[PDB]
Amino acid sequence: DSQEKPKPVPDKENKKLLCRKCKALACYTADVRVIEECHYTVLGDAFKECFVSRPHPKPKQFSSFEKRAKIFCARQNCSHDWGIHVKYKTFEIPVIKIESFVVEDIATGVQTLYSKWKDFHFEKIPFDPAEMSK
Repeated sequence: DSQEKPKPVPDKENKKLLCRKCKALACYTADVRVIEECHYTVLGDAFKECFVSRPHPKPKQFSSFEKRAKIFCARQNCSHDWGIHVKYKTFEIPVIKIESFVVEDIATGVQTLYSKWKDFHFEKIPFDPAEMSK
């Protein structure tokens, strides 16, 4: 039903991201903001709706941060986990890896999937709480 249409853009110098899973939009670099290059998170319900979070009777795990819930893709695939739900002194947001999704430019369409975070192509940006709420 004429669904093959172009998508809008957030701001200048913006790139789109896909999920290596089924190579489907995951988020946008324009929304992908790192907390002082410590963790990778996105803003907007766009990424909060693209994914999902489940409770489950689980205690906790010993690692950098503390996860009190799991997170998965909202897509049809249920056996496709991206990361988990963690909390930071700053705010409660999920933290994923760099080798979790690909980066497809909207001005090129070239999608790529890194391995290490050291292979970052972004910069440190402060997590605006204004984006969190309405």
